[PDB]
Amino acid sequence: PEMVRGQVFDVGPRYTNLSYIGEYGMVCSAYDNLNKVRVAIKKISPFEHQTYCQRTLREIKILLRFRHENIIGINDIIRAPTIEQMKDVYIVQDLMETDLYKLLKTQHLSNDHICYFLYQILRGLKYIHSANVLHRDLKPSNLLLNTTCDLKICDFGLARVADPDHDHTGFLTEYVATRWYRAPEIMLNSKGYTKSIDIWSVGCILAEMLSNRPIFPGKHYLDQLNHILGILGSPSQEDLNCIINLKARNYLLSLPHKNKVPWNRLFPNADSKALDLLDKMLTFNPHKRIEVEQALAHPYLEQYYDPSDEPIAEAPFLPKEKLKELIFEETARFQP
Ligand SMILES: N=[N+]=NC[C@H]1O[C@@H](n2c(SCC(=O)O)nc3c(N)ncnc32)[C@H](O)[C@@H]1O
Repeated sequence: PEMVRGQVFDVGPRYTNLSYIGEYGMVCSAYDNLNKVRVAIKKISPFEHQTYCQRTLREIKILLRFRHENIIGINDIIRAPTIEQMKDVYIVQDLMETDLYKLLKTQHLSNDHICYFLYQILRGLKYIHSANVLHRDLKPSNLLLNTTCDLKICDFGLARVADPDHDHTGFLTEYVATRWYRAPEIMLNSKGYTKSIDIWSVGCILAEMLSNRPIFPGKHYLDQLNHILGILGSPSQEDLNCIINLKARNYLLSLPHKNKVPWNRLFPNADSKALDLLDKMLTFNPHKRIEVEQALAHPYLEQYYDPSDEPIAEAPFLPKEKLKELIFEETARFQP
């Protein structure tokens, strides 16, 4: 068995000549002796913590059912032949050169690249929502790119089925997804069970593609909202009246009036069409926030918009021991 930086990689014999990439998991590249190409392989060791088992089952179940050019596929899954012997799971994927988080650390994107990246994000997200699934953790590091700038959404560990009938909750309720990309209703009255929470994160991603800096880099839970309101300004009477929870409404009413900051003042080099779509994704009221199919038809994406080339899903959509059993069952098709 080949090893890489301490831990081992029981991926032989089909996958050889491993190389570290990054890091209860770990990712390396490997040579696929069957297909004669180098691939990506991530090792997952989740079975002692149930929250890890949850993320693993969600990711595997969803990605095995999804097939889309802008969503990372699972080509293979390696694991022990029995439940007792299964400690680790290996997910094999197409090899990508980088991700958008790493690329934004050092590279200035041209408007052509920004436009092409955004189109691909929304084309993939269109498929996800057509399956009645919410990603719930979209961010630059979950967008993979290869050497010809093909983009694929990855990491579905927090994804769930949309449930807008049960989205309402109290003020300041606990949340899991990545802070800088959370919509304002998360901190006020929403469990994040509707499609609008993904669109907000994509808006945050567009803004970050425009300046190589996160637009709302909150340092803690409620600080996230202060950042969002410092740029969007105070919510209108109509948006406030849609918030019936008294604690959340009275918090917003307790704030001093704040003016909206113009997008063209924040991003003076940006294309005006990109800023118009930005505004519609980063809308405060989630019922007014643009949807993914509307975003694809925005003039900014006119060079690429082709609804017959933007396919949708055919088939839309517990303790540690059952989850490990279900992961074993879900991966049996690649045995062996
Ligand atoms: N895990 N982790 N972090 C370590 C590193 O993995 C990198 N990476 C992932 S990570 C997918 C996921 O997050 O599920 N997939 C791939 C892939 N197909 N090809 C190349 N690189 C990948 C990601 O760029 C980060 O640098």
